[PDB]
Amino acid sequence: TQWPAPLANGGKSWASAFKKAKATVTEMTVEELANITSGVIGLCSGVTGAVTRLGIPEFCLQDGPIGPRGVHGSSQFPAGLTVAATWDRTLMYARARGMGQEFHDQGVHLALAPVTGGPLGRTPLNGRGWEGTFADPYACGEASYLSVKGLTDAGVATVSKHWIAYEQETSRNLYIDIDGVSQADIQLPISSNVDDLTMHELYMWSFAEAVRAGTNHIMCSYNRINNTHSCSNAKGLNQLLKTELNFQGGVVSDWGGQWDSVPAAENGLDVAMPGKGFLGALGDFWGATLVELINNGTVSEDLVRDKAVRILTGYYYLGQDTNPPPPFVYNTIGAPTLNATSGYRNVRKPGTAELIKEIGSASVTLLKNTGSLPLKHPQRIAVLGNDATYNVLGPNACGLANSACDIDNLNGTLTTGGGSGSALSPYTITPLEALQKRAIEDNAEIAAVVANSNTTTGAEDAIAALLPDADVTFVFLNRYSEEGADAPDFSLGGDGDNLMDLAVTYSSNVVVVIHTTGVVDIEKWADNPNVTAILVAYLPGQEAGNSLVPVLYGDVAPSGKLPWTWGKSIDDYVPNGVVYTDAYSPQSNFTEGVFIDYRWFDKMGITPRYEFGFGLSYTTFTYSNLIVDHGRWAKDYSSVMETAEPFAEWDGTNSLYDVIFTVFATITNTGNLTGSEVAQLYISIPGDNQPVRQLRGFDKIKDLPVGDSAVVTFPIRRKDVSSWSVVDQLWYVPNGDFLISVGGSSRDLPLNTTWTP
Amino acid sequence: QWPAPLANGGKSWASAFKKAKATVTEMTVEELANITSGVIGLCSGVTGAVTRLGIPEFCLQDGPIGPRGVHGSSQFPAGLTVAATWDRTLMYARARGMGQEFHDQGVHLALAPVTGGPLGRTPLNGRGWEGTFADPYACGEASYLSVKGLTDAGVATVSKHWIAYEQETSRNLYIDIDGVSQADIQLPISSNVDDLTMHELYMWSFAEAVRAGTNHIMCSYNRINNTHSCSNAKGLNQLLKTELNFQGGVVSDWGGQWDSVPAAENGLDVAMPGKGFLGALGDFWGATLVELINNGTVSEDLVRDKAVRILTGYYYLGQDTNPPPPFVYNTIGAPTLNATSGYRNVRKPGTAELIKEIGSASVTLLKNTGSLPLKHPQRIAVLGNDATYNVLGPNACGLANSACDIDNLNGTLTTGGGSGSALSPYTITPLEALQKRAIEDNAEIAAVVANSNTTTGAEDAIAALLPDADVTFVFLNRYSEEGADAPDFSLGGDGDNLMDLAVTYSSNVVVVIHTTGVVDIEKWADNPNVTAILVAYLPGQEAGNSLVPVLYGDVAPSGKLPWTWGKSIDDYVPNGVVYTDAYSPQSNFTEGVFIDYRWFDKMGITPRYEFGFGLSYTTFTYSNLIVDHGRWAKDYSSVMETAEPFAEWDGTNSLYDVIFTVFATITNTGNLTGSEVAQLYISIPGDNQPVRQLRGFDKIKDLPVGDSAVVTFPIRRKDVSSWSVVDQLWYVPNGDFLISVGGSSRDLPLNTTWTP
Ligand SMILES: CC(=O)O[C@@]12CO[C@@H]1C[C@H](O)[C@@]1(C)C(=O)[C@H](O)C3=C(C)[C@@H](OC(=O)[C@H](O)[C@@H](NC(=O)c4ccccc4)c4ccccc4)C[C@@](O)([C@@H](OC(=O)c4ccccc4)[C@H]21)C3(C)C
Ligand SMILES: CC(=O)O[C@@]12CO[C@@H]1C[C@H](O)[C@@]1(C)C(=O)[C@H](O)C3=C(C)[C@@H](OC(=O)[C@H](O)[C@@H](NC(=O)c4ccccc4)c4ccccc4)C[C@@](O)([C@@H](OC(=O)c4ccccc4)[C@H]21)C3(C)C
Ligand SMILES: *[C@@H]1O[C@H](CO)[C@@H](O[C@@H]2O[C@H](CO)[C@@H](O)[C@H](O)[C@H]2NC(C)=O)[C@H](O)[C@H]1NC(C)=O
Ligand SMILES: *[C@@H]1O[C@H](CO)[C@@H](O[C@@H]2O[C@H](CO)[C@@H](O)[C@H](O)[C@H]2NC(C)=O)[C@H](O)[C@H]1NC(C)=O
Ligand SMILES: *[C@@H]1O[C@H](CO)[C@@H](O[C@@H]2O[C@H](CO)[C@@H](O)[C@H](O)[C@H]2NC(C)=O)[C@H](O)[C@H]1NC(C)=O
Ligand SMILES: *[C@@H]1O[C@H](CO)[C@@H](O[C@@H]2O[C@H](CO)[C@@H](O)[C@H](O)[C@H]2NC(C)=O)[C@H](O)[C@H]1NC(C)=O
Ligand SMILES: *[C@@H]1O[C@H](CO)[C@@H](O[C@@H]2O[C@H](CO)[C@@H](O)[C@H](O)[C@H]2NC(C)=O)[C@H](O)[C@H]1NC(C)=O
Ligand SMILES: CC(=O)N[C@H]1[C@H](O[C@@H]2[C@H](O)[C@@H](O)O[C@H](CO)[C@H]2O)O[C@H](CO)[C@@H](O)[C@@H]1O
Ligand SMILES: CC(=O)N[C@@H]1[C@@H](O)[C@H](O)[C@@H](CO)O[C@H]1O
Ligand SMILES: *[C@@H]1O[C@H](CO)[C@@H](O)[C@H](O)[C@H]1NC(C)=O
Ligand SMILES: *[C@@H]1O[C@H](CO)[C@@H](O)[C@H](O)[C@H]1NC(C)=O
Ligand SMILES: *[C@@H]1O[C@H](CO)[C@@H](O)[C@H](O)[C@H]1NC(C)=O
Ligand SMILES: O=C[C@H](O)[C@@H](O)[C@H](O)CO
Ligand SMILES: O=C[C@H](O)[C@@H](O)[C@H](O)CO
Repeated sequence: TQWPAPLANGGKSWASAFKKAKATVTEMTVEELANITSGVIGLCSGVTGAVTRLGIPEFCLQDGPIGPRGVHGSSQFPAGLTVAATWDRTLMYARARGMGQEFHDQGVHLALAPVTGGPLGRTPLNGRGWEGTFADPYACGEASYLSVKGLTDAGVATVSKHWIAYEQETSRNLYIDIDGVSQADIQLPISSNVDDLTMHELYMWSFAEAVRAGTNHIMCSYNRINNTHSCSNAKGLNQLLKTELNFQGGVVSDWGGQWDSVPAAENGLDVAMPGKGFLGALGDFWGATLVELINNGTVSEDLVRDKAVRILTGYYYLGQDTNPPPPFVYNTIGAPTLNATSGYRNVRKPGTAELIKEIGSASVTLLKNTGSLPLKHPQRIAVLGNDATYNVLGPNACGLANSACDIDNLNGTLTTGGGSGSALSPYTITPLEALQKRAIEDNAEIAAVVANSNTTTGAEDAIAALLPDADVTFVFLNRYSEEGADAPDFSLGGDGDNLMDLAVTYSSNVVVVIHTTGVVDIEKWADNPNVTAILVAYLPGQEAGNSLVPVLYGDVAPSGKLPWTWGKSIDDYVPNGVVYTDAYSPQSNFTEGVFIDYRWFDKMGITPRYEFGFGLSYTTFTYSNLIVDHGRWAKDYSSVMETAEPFAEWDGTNSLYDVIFTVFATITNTGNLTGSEVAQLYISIPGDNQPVRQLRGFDKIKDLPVGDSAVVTFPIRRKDVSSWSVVDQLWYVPNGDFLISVGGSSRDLPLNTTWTP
Repeated sequence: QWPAPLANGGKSWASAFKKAKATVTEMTVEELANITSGVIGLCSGVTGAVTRLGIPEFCLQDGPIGPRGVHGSSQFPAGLTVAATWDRTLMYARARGMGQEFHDQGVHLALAPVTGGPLGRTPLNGRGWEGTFADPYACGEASYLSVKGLTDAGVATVSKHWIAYEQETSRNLYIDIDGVSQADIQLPISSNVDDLTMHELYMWSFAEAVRAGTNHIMCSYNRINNTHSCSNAKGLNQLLKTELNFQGGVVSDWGGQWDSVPAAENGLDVAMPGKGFLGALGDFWGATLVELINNGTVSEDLVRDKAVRILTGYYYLGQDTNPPPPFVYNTIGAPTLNATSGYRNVRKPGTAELIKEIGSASVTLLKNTGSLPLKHPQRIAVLGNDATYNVLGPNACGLANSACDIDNLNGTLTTGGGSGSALSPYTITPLEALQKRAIEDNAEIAAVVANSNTTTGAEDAIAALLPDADVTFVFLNRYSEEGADAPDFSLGGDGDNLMDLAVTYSSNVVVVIHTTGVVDIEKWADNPNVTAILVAYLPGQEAGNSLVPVLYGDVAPSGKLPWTWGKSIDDYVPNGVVYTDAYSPQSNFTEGVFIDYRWFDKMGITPRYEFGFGLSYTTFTYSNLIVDHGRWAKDYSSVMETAEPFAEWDGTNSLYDVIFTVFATITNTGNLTGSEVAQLYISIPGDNQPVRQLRGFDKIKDLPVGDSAVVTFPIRRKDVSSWSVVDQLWYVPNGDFLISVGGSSRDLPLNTTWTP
């Protein structure tokens, strides 16, 4: 190609491990090479073939980004989306470390996690956006770094996903050939057509952080880029990833991401998954085929040895040889695809439940409050919505990927979304249970209508008879979405529209709580004065109720803020966010460039209902004394691995990630109660066609009492004030005035100053 | 798009600006239009008086070798000739001498020097000889010192010609005479120049002229991106008056103004020659400007700023407290001006000696197989009309040295043709000086100075004379002039046939060339009968006496070439001279910064003689290259400052600060004493950069055999900078800079690396 494959060298932290992988790979025969480099049958989502002669075992690759999927004896962690709404780096890390402990203890070698910027968030309808974090390169980047580090700090290799520009589910069109029908014969995958500036500034940003953390592996995506399959795109894999980001680890296909044998082998793919698993229905392009291609001379053997060095580097780095993971005991594929019995192991540790609850309490985001919260001691409480209670069939009734219950089933509290990113629950702590516990301590009465208000005989009349005398009425709403489809619009799931219409008819103190994978349409009720409060709780995992109720009653003040923009209409967002076509070669031209989510809204002067980084507290905060400390710089010492990203200011002993200055401000608690506050920093980088403002810092001040002040600090790296030059092929700091802005949301920025290089 | 910045006097003109501003505040509108446009008089241009306020007419006078068209002066060597000395002391002394003569003849404003237009995009440019080096850095230095020399005498300078004025062909000055108008035939050549080329190449020497304190700048005849230079708002209001912070006046060239209002809004200050020369060269201001101001289409405050700029120089040079004496010569000529001339002799003791010293220091030895220096030859032959006088007299060719007949034997080429020539009180011919020396040695000497192709018996004379000569000198010339480019490199007159004859009948031919530029000597340069070749450029009045001491070894040659001598015209920058009859003729400067040696170095072309080449009667060894990063210093001594933006500007900083110095050692490693010009080149890193760029020179005088001397090259911030088109400032790029020191642009035995 224009774009050859560089040999791994282990880079910074993996040098000893690389040396060991190389010795090992040097001893391997050609058939052994093809064994490790492709999937085999087993209990985990994927499993690499052993090298039995050299004592290298099968590796278990296991979903997913909330913790091991399809296993018992584990915990159901909150989604990436939930942890992002915390804006709390300490929780991002702790979440990942805790997940990591469960992956390791269940016997997993390679976790298929985290989601580090694919999907990032170009459409708010993406059915899997929830697995990610923030709709913003900088914040996604930070969360990715910590998610990768928490996982690797436990025993577990990571597979950061999905590289790259994987921004819609519709027409993702994975390769499958089952019962005589092949995707190849119907429609090729969505092609993301992305300019060079958009790729560096937007989509590669989080991956760069994931490498720096360093992820052991990267999963390539289902989409094509510029009409070439991501999994065999030489520019993407060989040049952008293995050269500019200097990635020393392995590229793993997504399951059905590999569409051909030879292009994938020359153009950057290291591991073909799932290979013989899943009946070979997702393609099985390597294995014996790859042996035959090497021996008949059409694929370089040395190219394939490199693939193996990259897979083994992880094994040796994480010490899986000298401290092997225990046996993986659960059948996670499911019968009749795999007929194999499951054992049982319990890996739930003390502390985990309390961590999941803490993330919940730290993320719930308060969007409207007219004075009804915090609750005092209300004596008569009504509760509406099947979201307040259990799945009528059991918390795990929807099966191994939380997606198999009937279209009209009452799924109960939405604690995670559908797909390969879900996990099972040992229990669900329901909002109704936790409210009732509180009602009981206050000698109060509480009643819930949890039926489908449209279809259950008597439900509407039960609601009308219950609500008028309630002191407060909680309505729980939800909006399930899942991998493999995008949401068609912002409509609430189930009967939620109906429930809202009945609620505001019969009560003047409606508190609304939404469990959701993404933005929903609340335009019909949001300005109704009967709705005194609105909170979004995202996807809380198993501790749904006990994390929400302390916030409602004021034991702690809400402190979560939105990790994406909540527009009034789907029409306000980036146009053509989801392309639907029956064309053989479907096309998505990313013509918006870097302008996604809030940058789109700010550029077009569109006012969202709730902006990026919005969230209320039970107190108020005053910002003061913006300082730009030009003397507070520091060499980037601490990364696990280094990129080779070029940049104008390079010399011998220099980095794109050096801190070039630090900025400070002060916040004062100006209300009547203690609260935490998420401070945000935005920079306006000069140049043509630049976003109005780009997030470049956040800092969460915890439990700031009434009248007290605290200083927030924002280290600014060289990259943070840089632009990608498409003409030179490098990062540079533009000349001009940069506006530095600090405050409580993307549109609530009382403090501003100018910085010039 | 580009508003006109008001003058403020800047650095050294503050007190003069204040006086200027005051006088102009009192002027009526008619007085404003009087001072800002040309009137009739004895000098090349004359501003109108403002007689109520006691401001006299100012005399603007040609040209860059001294006051043109006067008697009683000396003929100085041309720009080209002083450039070949590579000697800053002589660059300054020459200017200071010209200045003294300018002042003493009555000139307020000298139409001098030439400071980077023409710079040298074509080696055929008919007026390239008026300038100095085909190189921005060296032209820069020469420009600075020439301005300084002229201003230190009583004279205001008009540095010229701004800008990108790189061919005479289709220069197409404005003229309307006997009913035919240039405007109806052809617009001027349009120099289309990209932004980096303009900053890195063409503006360089003008920036130096600004810093030196030039009082004014003359806009050129060409257009730039299809807009006339004298009404180019990007050129005059932005590039010159903003980025270069120029506080003085912009004077039109004579016929350079094509309109009334665009010129007044876009940065012109002085319309010349106005009523002069029969108003034939347009007369767009004057009473027309008065009318434009009165009816409100031209702002009066705008015009007051023109007038301020003109008067600042008057007051700065103290021309009110010490006025020049009256100008007494008719330099325009009858019938255009019928006015009698008086007489003044301004030639001072020491000027003839200075003119001789520049010739001796500039003559450049290109080849020597062992015939030079002469010892005491007994039988000397001399060929060529270049060896003696113009058969009609040194000044027969008139006020611009350009009116003799195409076939006239003009004798020794001491200056070129045009507005930058000057009259001579005498010519010391090469033949007279050779004879004087022959007579000391008791020798015989005979000269064949007729036209060897056209005069009965010349060929047979040459054939009978040369076989018995111990040495044959052949004197060659190539005349060129303003208003035309040379069609090719061929020698003037009978020169080719002279050379064919000389090498047929003699095996010791020493060739001396007097020339405005590169010539074609391919047919003879490698003939072993030609034992030496020297180029003496345009030596002014002391042609013979400057040359003969060098030939006989009283002093070794020390001159080196100020431009590249390629083997063929095809080896230079393509499209150097565009020839078309198109109404809007175009010259696309696609070569960018790559002119003269930069072109040759980038295309892998070997010249016959490289830029900065010249032999000595001895040899030099270079050693011990030192880059002293500790030897830095603040820019303190400029007369005026620019406002050129640069990335490293803080409060109290300059683009002209010395950031480091380089040193090297030279050893005279031959058998005779000699002077050496050491040169420094720097390879600035980046995209499409020249291989090498001159960034210094230092001439060591008369180094004795076996002796060593240290050569010193201060390096300014601008000297290692690149212009960023994206950011619109100068920056020092990152990467490795190669620093090379040596005797020519292709003989660089020392090199080292500097990274910042
Ligand atoms: C297509 C697909 O994604 O399959 C995989 C198996 O590896 C893929 C990765 C994926 O993350 C995984 C494990 C999941 O976890 C998904 O959540 C997941 C899916 C999205 C789902 O896939 C779909 O709904 C497909 O659109 C659907 N596709 C089609 O029917 C189809 C067939 C031919 C041409 C074009 C399309 C399908 C349904 C059932 C079996 C295979 C394919 C299958 C699948 O059973 C799950 O699929 C299987 O368990 C399975 C696949 C093939 C053979 C036997 C079992 C699914 C679940 C768990 C429901
Ligand atoms: C055209 C031109 O450059 O004229 C000037 C006068 O100011 C100009 C500046 C220039 O430096 C100056 C003084 C010179 O010194 C030049 O060396 C110089 C010239 C270049 C020369 O001009 C030319 O040869 C022109 O190409 C020539 N041009 C044309 O004939 C012509 C006519 C109509 C349309 C287009 C072109 C010309 C000859 C004679 C008189 C006017 C113009 C005129 C001129 O006589 C000299 O011109 C005059 O003395 C003069 C001009 C106009 C009317 C009367 C006298 C010349 C000399 C001294 C010979
Ligand atoms: C290629 O991979 C397969 C599957 O991992 C290896 O076969 C397994 O070998 C292990 C020992 O490491 C046995 O306990 C399993 O029974 C085998 N599984 C099956 C399905 O046969 C196989 O040995 C590997 N081949 C090579 C050449 O190393
Ligand atoms: C309950 O969960 C089930 C899945 O476990 C949801 O049913 C899927 O809904 C999507 C819409 O997002 C459809 O595209 C699928 O066809 C449904 N799956 C099946 C197997 O039918 C269901 O919508 C959820 N219930 C509610 C009220 O939202
Ligand atoms: C405009 O300028 C002209 C020409 O310089 C001035 O006329 C001359 O005035 C001087 C004194 O400054 C006299 O000695 C000359 O006799 C005049 N010459 C001619 C040709 O008339 C004129 O005075 C100026 N106009 C103004 C308003 O100052
Ligand atoms: C002549 O035209 C060129 C070509 O447009 C001009 O160069 C541009 O200058 C501006 C600054 O004024 C830059 O932002 C552009 O990038 C330049 N383009 C190139 C290709 O160099 C130049 O300024 C014009 N010169 C004049 C005197 O008008
Ligand atoms: C002697 O000088 C005269 C000028 O005074 C030269 O004649 C001019 O030559 C150019 C070509 O270089 C012609 O375009 C002009 O038309 C000529 N001028 C006149 C007035 O006829 C002449 O060429 C010189 N003699 C030699 C031998 O070079
Ligand atoms: C620093 C430099 O040399 N830049 C280029 C310049 O072209 C400019 C520049 O890229 C920028 O401001 O955008 C304008 C408008 O598109 C563009 O013209 O000039 C030369 C042309 O001689 C480019 O090739 C340079 O690379
Ligand atoms: C200042 C100037 O002369 N010209 C432009 C200007 O439009 C732009 O704002 C600036 C950025 O600093 O750079 C140049 O591209
Ligand atoms: C608010 O609720 C009351 C019943 O409590 C009802 O009478 C009224 O119509 C409701 N208002 C709106 C705007 O829905
Ligand atoms: C100069 O005198 C001549 C007569 O020899 C005449 O033709 C011409 O017009 C006069 N010139 C001027 C400018 O008056
Ligand atoms: C050199 O000169 C001699 C006369 O001395 C002549 O015979 C010979 O042909 C000439 N050689 C060349 C190469 O012109
Ligand atoms: O894209 C889906 C998931 O991210 C991936 O982990 C595999 O498909 C295995 O289920
Ligand atoms: O361009 C020619 C000369 O440089 C200039 O000084 C004037 O034209 C006056 O003769």
